[PDB]
Amino acid sequence: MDIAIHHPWIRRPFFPFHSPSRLFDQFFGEHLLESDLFPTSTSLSPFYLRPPSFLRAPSWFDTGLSEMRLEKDRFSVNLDVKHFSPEELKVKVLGDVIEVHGKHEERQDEHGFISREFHRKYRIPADVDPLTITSSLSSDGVLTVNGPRKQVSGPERTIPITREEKPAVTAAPKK
Amino acid sequence: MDIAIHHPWIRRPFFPFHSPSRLFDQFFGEHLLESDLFPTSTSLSPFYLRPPSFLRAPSWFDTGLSEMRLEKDRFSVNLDVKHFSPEELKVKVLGDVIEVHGKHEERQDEHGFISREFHRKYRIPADVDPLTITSSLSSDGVLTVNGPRKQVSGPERTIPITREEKPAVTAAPKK
Amino acid sequence: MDIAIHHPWIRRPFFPFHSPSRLFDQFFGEHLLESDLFPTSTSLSPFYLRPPSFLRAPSWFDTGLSEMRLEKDRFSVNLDVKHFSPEELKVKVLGDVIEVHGKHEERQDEHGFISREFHRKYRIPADVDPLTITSSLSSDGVLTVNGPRKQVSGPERTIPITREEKPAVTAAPKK
Amino acid sequence: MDIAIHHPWIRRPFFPFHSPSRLFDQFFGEHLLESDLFPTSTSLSPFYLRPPSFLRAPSWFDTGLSEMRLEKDRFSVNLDVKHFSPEELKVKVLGDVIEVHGKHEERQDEHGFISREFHRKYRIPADVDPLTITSSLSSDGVLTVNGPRKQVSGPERTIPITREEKPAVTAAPKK
Amino acid sequence: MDIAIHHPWIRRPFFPFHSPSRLFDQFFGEHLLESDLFPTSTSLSPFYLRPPSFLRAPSWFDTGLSEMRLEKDRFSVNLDVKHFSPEELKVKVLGDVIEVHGKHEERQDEHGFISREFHRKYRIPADVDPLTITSSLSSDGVLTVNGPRKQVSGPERTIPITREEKPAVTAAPKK
Amino acid sequence: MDIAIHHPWIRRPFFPFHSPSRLFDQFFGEHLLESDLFPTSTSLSPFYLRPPSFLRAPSWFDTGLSEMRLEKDRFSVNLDVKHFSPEELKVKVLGDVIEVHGKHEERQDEHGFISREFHRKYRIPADVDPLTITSSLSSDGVLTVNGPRKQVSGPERTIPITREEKPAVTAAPKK
Repeated sequence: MDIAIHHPWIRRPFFPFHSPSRLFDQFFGEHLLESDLFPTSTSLSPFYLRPPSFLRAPSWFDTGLSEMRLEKDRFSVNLDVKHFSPEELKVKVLGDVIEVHGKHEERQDEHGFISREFHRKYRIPADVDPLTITSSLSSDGVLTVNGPRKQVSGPERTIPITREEKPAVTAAPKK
Repeated sequence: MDIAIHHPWIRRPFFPFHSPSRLFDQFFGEHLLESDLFPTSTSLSPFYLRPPSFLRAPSWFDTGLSEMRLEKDRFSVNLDVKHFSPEELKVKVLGDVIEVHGKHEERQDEHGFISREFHRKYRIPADVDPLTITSSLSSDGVLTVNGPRKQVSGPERTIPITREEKPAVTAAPKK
Repeated sequence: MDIAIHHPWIRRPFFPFHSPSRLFDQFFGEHLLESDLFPTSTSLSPFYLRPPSFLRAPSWFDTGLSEMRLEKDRFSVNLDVKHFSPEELKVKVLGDVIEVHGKHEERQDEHGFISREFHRKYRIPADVDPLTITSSLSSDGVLTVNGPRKQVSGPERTIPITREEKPAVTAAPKK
Repeated sequence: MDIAIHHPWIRRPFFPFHSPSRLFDQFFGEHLLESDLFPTSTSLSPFYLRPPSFLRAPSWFDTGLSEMRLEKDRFSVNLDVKHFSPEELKVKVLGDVIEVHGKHEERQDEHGFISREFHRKYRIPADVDPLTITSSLSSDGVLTVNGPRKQVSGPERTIPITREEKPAVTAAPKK
Repeated sequence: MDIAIHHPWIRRPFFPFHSPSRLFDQFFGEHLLESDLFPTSTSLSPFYLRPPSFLRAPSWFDTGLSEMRLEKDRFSVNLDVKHFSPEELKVKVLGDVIEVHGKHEERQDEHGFISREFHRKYRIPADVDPLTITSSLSSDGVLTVNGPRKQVSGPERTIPITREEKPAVTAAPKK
Repeated sequence: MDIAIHHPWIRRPFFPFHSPSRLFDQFFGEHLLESDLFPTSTSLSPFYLRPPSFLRAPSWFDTGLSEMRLEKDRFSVNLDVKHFSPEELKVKVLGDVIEVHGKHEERQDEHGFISREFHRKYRIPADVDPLTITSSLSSDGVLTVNGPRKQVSGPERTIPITREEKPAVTAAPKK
């Protein structure tokens, strides 16, 4: 459905040299372009590219915490229930949705119990994943989801595909 | 020049998925309405491998690595589904449980429909934290949950005061 | 009209080697890609390709019974009039149509003659040709049309173009 | 590497036919509705030569070879049309006759229409068999009938018991 | 708006040599096509092309009266007011329009003045420019606009962009 | 072969203007309705620099050369506009005056519209002749009028008998 590719992040790591295409050629072999080595920009072939430095060059700030890879944007979405302690907050992440449940009792009574509760949530299959986003909090009951952000809006639909291996699951805008 | 080559991967990006036209229409260019489709041809210019499910195709099981992967930032657990595409797959992480649901239509007939399901189900509170364990599928349906086995660390786990309570929160450590 | 190209049969004979593009380069010259030699897959130029082995490699089972060529599927269509001897069958082939006329007399009479006849036929401008299909029979009056099959549905319309020289007149599916 | 080149053909696939947009729209990709057109541009990627009328363009007369080409599997006869496109051309094989009909509109005016025709006509029963002689046009209108001058071999020829009658059927041999 | 490119004039100066692409390669460097040098026809990149001879080769008949450049058609439009001397003609050129004003008095009278006048004009934003067209006349009051003609119909609209530097402002047909 | 390269320009044709899809839709192919769009993509095959405003982008001020450039065929005068696109620009030459008008919408609000204008105006009859001085804008709004400061050469200048009156017409020479 959604027309979407990380075309700037694909172009970026080929260009930082005395040639913007030798960084394909030297990482697919070296200067044996009849035996297939491709001219890059608009004639490209596999991301074979296995010589590890290329997969690290565009963002060593993604750490290299696994392999291939070619890296990612980073962002956060806030599930800030502005009430209670974190003990009252429960969290669940699920494909296309992220949700939290703030579950407090304000007060007990001779008669029973005074519940006050919150259901904060986003449906955002381009931006939050049960995956490339991890999470955190603050003691106000504020739940944060955070990290190397989702960048996939694939025609299939269930796309949490990155085992800390960020491309090819970087293939979208922030949409 | 000095002479080197890799080539066996060059088959992949012609048919990485089934090569539908609506496939490369998602990854060719930019989302405007005059934008054309460039959607598959022995005349495209590349054939390119950069979309999500395509790098995860040579990964296949995505190493399939089910443990050890322990104590660190990058505890990992492999939720197998033996053969299913991503869309029949459906992951969920919820407090002390990680589960994968899979549901495919095997065969269709007359007024009869033949659903197969896979449901690999866990309960591992000491090991899984929905705030920091993160869930990645491969194109064959195999899902790995990865990340630190430690932010919150309580029973549900949900005692998540981690920003400001630190002694009791970490009295259950990387265990 | 009909969108139609033998893209699998075009790709097949470039790939059976230590490089999927050297089998263009070595057959268009050798390693002179500034002077022109093309990277193949999706940047291709003429099928000059005159070094004869390429035109034979995809199907030596088309014999090499003339030259250039690059070869073809094979199939049969059956004009099985299930009656008479072959003497009663006449056959005619004509561009977009193939037809037979079974022309028997069952019996003679004091008063005249008892004809029994059949008019079996197909209109199939993608599948039967006055050309790449030859023919045969069985003694039941069964007429068969057979061989390296038609694979052309061109926008012009009168396409029996292959003088035992199978491409470029392999440029369609079975449609 | 060792250094070799052919180049003079490279002009051809830019304008092999007249280069209409509806041309490369037939031969780029696959027949789906999301499939775009890729229909001609100084931005395609190849220009490619693989469609029927385009390989038959450098053949032109298609060698024009009118005989000898005798006795074998590959007797051949050249039905000339001196100058016509394929669609004004119209071949027919029928028992003991092979014919080509050509019909073009030379010029059009007021309420007047100026047709030219070519009607190269034969009757050669010993030589032509519609069961095994097979008829191939070149882009200039020249049609060669080729193949074995022998399966049936009778007068009309149509005594076609060839599968099971063999002595009398071949008592008229390759003659 | 107007689909329009000088694709023949772009192709012409690459082809007059022992290669249709060495005339990009040798003018963008020489044989370093893993380091970028583009195969031309349908994979092209910048018109960097600064080695001056390429910008002169397609039309030394545009003189080389400034630089880059790659040259242009030539034509004339006639503002033939068929009356007076040139003293009676005034001229004005303005983006999308060219106009003249013939401004005569035929006769004076005891009572006043007998004016006879002409307002001749074209609205032709593809063909006449306040620029690449200069002008001339004949003594019949005939005003001519003439020279290396306008060839731009850009989506912006105010396109007199050529300071005797003819491309890229040759990018249209005569429309 | 001998080894040479230029590359820093290769960024340009990806985003020469803003890279709208309606942009390369004007400059890819041919104006037929079956012609598709080839309108901008990391798949296009080139990215090409050949349209008007794109070669005038590295020219920027278009040298900005305001004089000397004198007496010859190629007197030149630079009508600056400090920053405006071509369409807010609007040139006019009229007898003894050359002028540029520029008019942009700076900012829009509520029911308020904030126009800026640049009006660089001349009167230079001895120097400008609308019959032979010719007016070229750069993409930043800078307009150079160029050409011979001499065909007509009178006061208005308009004494334009130049084809047949020559002594008095040139008694005001290249001055």
